[PDB]
Amino acid sequence: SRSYPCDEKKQVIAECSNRRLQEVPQTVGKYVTELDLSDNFITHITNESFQGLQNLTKINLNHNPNVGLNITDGAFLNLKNLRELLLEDNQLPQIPSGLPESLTELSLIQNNIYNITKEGISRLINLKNLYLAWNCYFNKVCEKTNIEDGVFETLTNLELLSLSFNSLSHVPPKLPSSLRKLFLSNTQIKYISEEDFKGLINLTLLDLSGNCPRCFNAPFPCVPCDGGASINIDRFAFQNLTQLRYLNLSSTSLRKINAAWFKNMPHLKVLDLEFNYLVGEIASGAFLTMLPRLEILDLSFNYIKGSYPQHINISRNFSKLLSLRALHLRGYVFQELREDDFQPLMQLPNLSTINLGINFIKQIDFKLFQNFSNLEIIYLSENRISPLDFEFDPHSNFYHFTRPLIKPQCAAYGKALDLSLNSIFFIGPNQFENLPDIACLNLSANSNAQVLSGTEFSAIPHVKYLDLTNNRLDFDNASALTELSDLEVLDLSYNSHYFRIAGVTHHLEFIQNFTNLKVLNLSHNNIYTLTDKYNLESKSLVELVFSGNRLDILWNDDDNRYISIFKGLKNLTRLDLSLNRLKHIPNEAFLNLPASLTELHINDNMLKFFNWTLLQQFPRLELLDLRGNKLLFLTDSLSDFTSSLRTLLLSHNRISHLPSGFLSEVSSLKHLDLSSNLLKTINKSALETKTTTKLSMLELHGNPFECTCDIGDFRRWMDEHLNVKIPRLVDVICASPGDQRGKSIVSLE
Amino acid sequence: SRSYPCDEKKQVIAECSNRRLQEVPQTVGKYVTELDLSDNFITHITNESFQGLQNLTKINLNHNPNVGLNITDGAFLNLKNLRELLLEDNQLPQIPSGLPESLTELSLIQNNIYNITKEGISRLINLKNLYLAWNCYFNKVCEKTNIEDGVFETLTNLELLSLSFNSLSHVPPKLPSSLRKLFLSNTQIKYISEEDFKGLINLTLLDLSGNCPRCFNAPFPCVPCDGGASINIDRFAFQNLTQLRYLNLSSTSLRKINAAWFKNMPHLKVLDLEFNYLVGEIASGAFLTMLPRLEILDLSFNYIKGSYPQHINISRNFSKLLSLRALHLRGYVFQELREDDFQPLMQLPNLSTINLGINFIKQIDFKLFQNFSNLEIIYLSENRISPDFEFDPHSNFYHFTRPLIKPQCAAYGKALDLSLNSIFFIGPNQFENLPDIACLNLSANSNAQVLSGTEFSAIPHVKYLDLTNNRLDFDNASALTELSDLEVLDLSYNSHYFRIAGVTHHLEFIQNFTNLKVLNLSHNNIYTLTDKYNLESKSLVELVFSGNRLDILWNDDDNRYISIFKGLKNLTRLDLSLNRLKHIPNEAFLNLPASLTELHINDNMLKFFNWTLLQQFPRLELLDLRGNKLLFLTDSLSDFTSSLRTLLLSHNRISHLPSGFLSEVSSLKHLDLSSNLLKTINKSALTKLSMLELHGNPFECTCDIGDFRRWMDEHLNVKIPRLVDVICASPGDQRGKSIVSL
Ligand SMILES: *[C@@H]1O[C@H](CO)[C@@H](O[C@@H]2O[C@H](CO)[C@@H](O[C@@H]3O[C@H](CO)[C@@H](O)[C@H](O)[C@@H]3O)[C@H](O)[C@H]2NC(C)=O)[C@H](O)[C@H]1NC(C)=O
Ligand SMILES: *[C@@H]1O[C@H](CO)[C@@H](O[C@@H]2O[C@H](CO)[C@@H](O[C@@H]3O[C@H](CO)[C@@H](O)[C@H](O)[C@@H]3O)[C@H](O)[C@H]2NC(C)=O)[C@H](O)[C@H]1NC(C)=O
Ligand SMILES: *[C@@H]1O[C@H](CO)[C@@H](O[C@@H]2O[C@H](CO)[C@@H](O[C@@H]3O[C@H](CO)[C@@H](O)[C@H](O)[C@@H]3O)[C@H](O)[C@H]2NC(C)=O)[C@H](O)[C@H]1NC(C)=O
Ligand SMILES: *[C@@H]1O[C@H](CO)[C@@H](O[C@@H]2O[C@H](CO)[C@@H](O[C@@H]3O[C@H](CO)[C@@H](O)[C@H](O)[C@@H]3O)[C@H](O)[C@H]2NC(C)=O)[C@H](O)[C@H]1NC(C)=O
Ligand SMILES: *[C@@H]1O[C@H](CO)[C@@H](O[C@@H]2O[C@H](CO)[C@@H](O)[C@H](O)[C@H]2NC(C)=O)[C@H](O)[C@H]1NC(C)=O
Ligand SMILES: *[C@@H]1O[C@H](CO)[C@@H](O[C@@H]2O[C@H](CO)[C@@H](O)[C@H](O)[C@H]2NC(C)=O)[C@H](O)[C@H]1NC(C)=O
Ligand SMILES: CCCCCc1cc2c(CCCCN)cccc2nc1N
Ligand SMILES: CCCCCc1cc2c(CCCCN)cccc2nc1N
Ligand SMILES: *[C@@H]1O[C@H](CO)[C@@H](O)[C@H](O)[C@H]1NC(C)=O
Ligand SMILES: *[C@@H]1O[C@H](CO)[C@@H](O)[C@H](O)[C@H]1NC(C)=O
Ligand SMILES: *[C@@H]1O[C@H](CO)[C@@H](O)[C@H](O)[C@H]1NC(C)=O
Ligand SMILES: *[C@@H]1O[C@H](CO)[C@@H](O)[C@H](O)[C@H]1NC(C)=O
Ligand SMILES: *[C@@H]1O[C@H](CO)[C@@H](O)[C@H](O)[C@H]1NC(C)=O
Repeated sequence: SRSYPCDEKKQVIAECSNRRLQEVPQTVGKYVTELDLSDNFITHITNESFQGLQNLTKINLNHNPNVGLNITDGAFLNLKNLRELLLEDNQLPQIPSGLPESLTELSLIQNNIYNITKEGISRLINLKNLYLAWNCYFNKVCEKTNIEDGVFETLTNLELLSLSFNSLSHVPPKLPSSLRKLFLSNTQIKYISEEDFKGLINLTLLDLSGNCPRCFNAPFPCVPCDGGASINIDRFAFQNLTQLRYLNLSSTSLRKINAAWFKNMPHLKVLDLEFNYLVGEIASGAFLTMLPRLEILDLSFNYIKGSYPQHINISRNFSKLLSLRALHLRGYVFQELREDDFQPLMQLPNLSTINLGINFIKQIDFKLFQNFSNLEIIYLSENRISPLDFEFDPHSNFYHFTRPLIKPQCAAYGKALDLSLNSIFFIGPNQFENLPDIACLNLSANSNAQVLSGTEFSAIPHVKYLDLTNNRLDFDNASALTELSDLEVLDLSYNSHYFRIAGVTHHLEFIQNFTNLKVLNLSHNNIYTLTDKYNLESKSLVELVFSGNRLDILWNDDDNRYISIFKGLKNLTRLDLSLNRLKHIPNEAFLNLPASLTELHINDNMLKFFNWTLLQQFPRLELLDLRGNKLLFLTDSLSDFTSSLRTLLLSHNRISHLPSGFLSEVSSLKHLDLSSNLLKTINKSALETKTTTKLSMLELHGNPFECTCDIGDFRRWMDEHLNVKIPRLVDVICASPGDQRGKSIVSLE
Repeated sequence: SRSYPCDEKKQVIAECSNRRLQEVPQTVGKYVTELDLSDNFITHITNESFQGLQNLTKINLNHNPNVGLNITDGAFLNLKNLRELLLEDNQLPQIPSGLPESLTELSLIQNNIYNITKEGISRLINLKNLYLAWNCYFNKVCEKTNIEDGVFETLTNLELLSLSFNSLSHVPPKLPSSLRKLFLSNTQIKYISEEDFKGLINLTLLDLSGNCPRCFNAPFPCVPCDGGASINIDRFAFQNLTQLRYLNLSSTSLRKINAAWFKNMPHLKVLDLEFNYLVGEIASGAFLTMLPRLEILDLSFNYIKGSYPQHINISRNFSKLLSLRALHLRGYVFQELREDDFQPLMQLPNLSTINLGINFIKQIDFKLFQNFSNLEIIYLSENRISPDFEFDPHSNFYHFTRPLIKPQCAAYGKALDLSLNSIFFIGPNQFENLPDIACLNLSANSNAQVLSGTEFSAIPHVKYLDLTNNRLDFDNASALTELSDLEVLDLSYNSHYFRIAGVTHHLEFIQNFTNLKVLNLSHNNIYTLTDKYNLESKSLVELVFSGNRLDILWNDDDNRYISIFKGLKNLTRLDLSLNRLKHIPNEAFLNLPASLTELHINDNMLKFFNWTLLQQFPRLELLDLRGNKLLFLTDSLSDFTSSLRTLLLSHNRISHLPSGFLSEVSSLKHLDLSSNLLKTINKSALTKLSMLELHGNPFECTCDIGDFRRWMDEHLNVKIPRLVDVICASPGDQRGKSIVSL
């Protein structure tokens, strides 16, 4: 039977999140092994709350109540199989007493716990991972964290322990030697002694970041060690961490890096040294000799304040980082990159990524990149290159964003060069001389206003994916970009600047001159007028994104010119016409859409009416997205007009009535979205059929249902069609009558 | 009493526009002089739609039924004072028969009327103006316009006649010589004979634009005359048009201008010559010696296709344009503008606007603007300088009629607009040799620099500075301080660097201006600042801070911005819209300046509001909390303020109005409670009140509402806009109805 109020499934997982629930549901399936109740309004947990759910291994209770959680002594003690328990963001004032001995993972991130004690933790001898971070931090009103001596030593299976963003003052003593990962970032620990990590011969991660932070231009309330001194690490603090892979020392105000810290640290993979004062060490770097297995090195944001050196000064000793794959030098800040300045990097056999974002670089000697063994990612974004509930996510890196530097879709094609966010307002004849064979290029947001004529990319003719978004291109020549015969993806989003001017020219004819162009983005260009050729044409093109233009104007009733604007795109399967302010589509215009389409989006327009008949012309059409329009009526004979349609999206429309058979007219329909509409009911007329329906999803939330015996039939139909998934029954709600107002439609008797 | 469904006044005008009306309503005030039914769903009009309203001078039925309008003969012919009748955009297939003799103003703009007959027109002998434009145009399905011979010679009081955007072929013969203004744009009239206008000796305006149009890059379906040829104007076509003030020959494919066309028209004020092929004529141009009283000349978009000349070629004969005030030369298209290129224009005494928009100029000798008599507006926007229906039938078709520079900037003095170029930084000499610019636009140049107190030294008297839509690097606390007279600064849309935590953002310079009055930091995405976390000014009167991240700046774990605005000691107007505020910390709200009269926190996400804090804002007059998620109102409003005249609360979630909220609301004139969740209004809640807005609420229309219905009827001094939209949610029988209809 239809579970409630949780969406249940096998993988047995109850998904009961974000549901305005005020108590723990007692109507949960008893085979459930994992239960997600995050983001609810639950305020009390007692021993009665999971009475029948003894089969539970995982409970999530983060963010309860959503806009503190009173949990009773021993409330979960009976859950003999409970292993993972998530209590984040719950204003707990202490570790709840009497937690079950069977727990392996516990997270108390983002509470008010300032006392960690034997009574709460020491019995939990099976803990693999303990998360206690972010309980006292910044200007939060909270106390220094008291850690009862030995609380952790009974935890002889503890693999992870995280205490970051608490005021600790010292590494706690008596840590179990089972530790693999220790996070102590922003714990206000000024000094590290030789005893602090003495027996942690299995550690692979240590995070001492944010202790003695560098506070200039801090995006948070930041207090430095006195005088802005550096963290102080004893020469022997890492003597026995021979398993260390990851070390984070970002924002510890280091001027000097002791080579001997790495003496017995032969597996170090990742060394994070952001937001220190290391410009000097970058020019000498004894320590670099100690790290020939290091793969990622991050020296970002060590700029000296107020200084703008002509050049970056990299020590010869970078040449010893022989396993280096990625070097991050954001925010060093310098004027000019010369070939000689990167000599020490040129022979590193596996250095694939070099990242120079946000250095305010004015000039680069591009030929230098050829001399490298094999750069795959040249990231120069954000420079000054001109022509030739709570703010921070406690589960993320705090000092840098973790997404890929270049979109993967682009980088897969080959070597990439990103010059986004510079002032390259114009591509000169030699701008791309001496580059490697670039497959992926990003020039987004250079305020580029030029006329691309067919020669500007000649020096790098094999670009397969080109990003020219957020420029101001002047499409005044029909040969534009044609020197890129291999081109497969082209993004021209956000170049409206000239497109919006009726009087200037707009030539899109070059689209035809490409044999392998598969994807094209013309979104948010405000396209309403083109010169000479009113048609887009390509034999290769599979996908055109045309959202945010003015098809309203292009297909107005007094203008025939653009009636076939898309017909010439013979191979097209995917078309996005969202955000074109369409009030009505002329039938000839619609019939002139490519018959090859499988996926058509006309969402978020203003359609009042949709000629359904016209689907006869679209035999391969699988998906149709009309969400967010003004639609009033559905055709009563839809199966007459398509037999390919698998997905139909109609949410946020003005449909108040279904025609008979609709749900069974189908017949390839598997997903039908009728949410946020005006349906007051579903009559048995719509439920009639002679055929087996194959519908697997039907979306109904957001409809103002009439909750009387007048709706029993649909309710019946729901019981007799468990196979049809219907999401968020708690949101499929009665508008009326009074007694029923607010309840799910599934819970009226 | 309360009019329904219209909104009546003597300021005697019944505003009945856009109220979803199915037919002309019987319930209009009998003393109404002007009635606006435009944008309703009316489909039929007859001899008894207006029966009681014999005192009506104006009717507006434009755009009905709003998504054809059947009008019977004589439907209107009882209305004996009826002077102005607007019937635009109604799908009328013929002029209606039986219109009153009394008519002076008739618009039938945008219908389906292709016969202009004596039957419809000739009896209307008092017509002053007749609009018939846009009935057959572009690829519309429509027929050539048949104009019955002499149809207009009955109309011997006719002042303006408009026939644009109709297929005419020839100027109609037999036109009343009462005409001052004749609009024949886009009427396919390829030939202008000596006879066509000979009679009309009182013409002040003639529009022959778009006949033999220049079709390259047309924003509409465009049919050139054959071989793209020029309109044919006969030597003596304008011989007797001695009163002409306005002449529009835009897009008539002229290559040559006959100087003697202007011989007998020495009072010509405004001459429009856009979208022609007049580059040759611009360089030589006899006709320029024949325009002694001309004020406005537009020669925009005469570019030669494919052409990119080094310099503009301006005939010496421009020096005869002695009364010239404005010269428009958009889209001529040339590379460089030199001093010697503009010598002919320099001695003109009243030339105050030069417009060089959209010319693709790469370089400019700025010193030349100085040697002019008195430029007030130097407009160079959009260049390449480095360091139902589409068109409105009531606007000009070839250009925009908005001012070039915002008048709030131009008022201060000589203005220079370099917007939408590529001046990505301001070098040390960018502004040498300029006039004393008072108003300066640099919007949208992708400017990435660190302004530092010296970049505007050469034009230190700027008072309104627009740097919107750049990417400024605010890394120096002396930024802009050279402009000590600055009164307006617009830094909207420079979020490029603000959005990056790791770069610095210095906003200290604000305090360093003694006369800064208005500052706009909107849509900068500001969530972090460097060293100085506070904005301060002793002068600043207004700060716009919408589109930033006060949700972050005032979040609970950070105290640093708790006083971000308090040092704006003089501030009366503050705008914190669009800052994603879920809540505002009490101390933060208390630290907003005490001198505030006007505060907007609209379009945020506020779930609650501490009304008690208003006790500390003794001058606050307007409080604007629209578009939030507020769930409740204080019952104790009179205790927290005695200043507030306007309170705006639409688009929230308030479901109960507190007792003593109307009966006590001591200073409060205007209360906008529309689009909330009110289901009824308790008699407990029932005043300096004059406006009260309630549309959009889901009212239960069952008895009591009645007490409130009473209330309305008893205080009519409380205006309640949009009675038609104050609509019942329940029960089923009332669903569509105004609460007032029960
Ligand atoms: C200092 O540097 C260390 C090592 O680079 C950073 O450690 C990484 O911290 C992140 C953020 O918590 C961890 O990400 C999370 O991992 C889990 C487990 O797979 C995943 O479920 C989450 O969605 C999230 O990705 C990351 O695993 C961890 N790295 C390793 C190797 O364990 C640390 O965050 C840095 N400290 C600060 C304050 O930035
Ligand atoms: C301009 O248009 C293109 C084409 O739509 C946009 O690129 C496409 O973006 C979609 C995301 O909407 C990508 O699909 C996603 O791929 C991931 C990766 O495996 C998958 O996990 C997601 O569920 C989703 O399917 C698609 O890969 C991507 N295509 C390409 C060629 O990059 C582009 O983002 C648009 N540009 C702008 C500026 O908005
Ligand atoms: C060709 O040039 C002529 C002369 O400049 C243009 O004349 C102007 O046309 C506009 C648009 O109809 C008139 O504006 C309207 O005037 C009324 C009256 O006050 C006002 O209520 C409207 O809202 C609108 O402003 C304007 O008065 C008229 N100029 C004169 C002196 O009568 C004409 O539009 C041009 N033709 C084309 C096709 O662009
Ligand atoms: C940045 O903020 C300033 C100040 O708010 C904005 O300029 C102001 O814009 C308003 C319109 O929102 C102007 O008010 C209008 O004035 C006219 C003219 O008398 C009146 O008819 C209108 O009803 C309204 O009151 C205001 O004068 C103008 N202020 C100044 C000093 O120019 C500005 O638009 C904002 N910038 C951007 C890019 O959004
Ligand atoms: C090209 O550069 C632009 C600017 O860096 C990239 O845009 C960013 O992309 C990520 C992922 O989509 C977004 O989260 C950021 O919002 C974008 N920044 C801006 C300013 O828009 C773009 O992704 C890069 N393109 C490729 C193909 O790698
Ligand atoms: C400075 O230049 C910009 C760009 O030309 C002007 O912005 C236009 O202003 C009008 C009237 O407010 C708007 O309707 C347009 O949409 C604006 N265009 C753009 C691209 O933003 C701006 O008004 C000019 N500033 C001054 C002070 O005159
Ligand atoms: C890496 C972040 C550096 C932020 C400070 C900062 C430094 C800048 C520099 C380097 C320091 C020069 C100071 N005169 C040059 C140009 C623009 C500069 N803009 C900035 N916002
Ligand atoms: C004023 C409208 C002119 C539109 C055509 C147009 C012409 C342009 C020119 C002049 C044409 C020269 C062709 N090499 C130069 C630079 C950019 C140009 N960009 C354009 N969009
Ligand atoms: C397009 O650009 C090429 C290269 O500049 C040029 O030779 C060709 O003339 C251009 N096309 C047009 C129509 O100007
Ligand atoms: C049609 O699309 C397929 C798949 O992308 C592609 O392989 C083929 O090149 C396309 N057809 C043409 C004529 O380019
Ligand atoms: C759909 O379009 C066809 C022809 O293009 C037309 O005959 C039919 O009337 C239209 N149907 C609807 C319901 O508008
Ligand atoms: C601001 O710029 C000025 C002049 O360009 C320079 O003298 C001054 O040092 C700058 N201030 C800072 C803190 O860099
Ligand atoms: C405060 O505002 C008023 C209005 O502009 C102004 O007259 C006064 O000078 C300002 N105060 C100061 C100290 O500038």
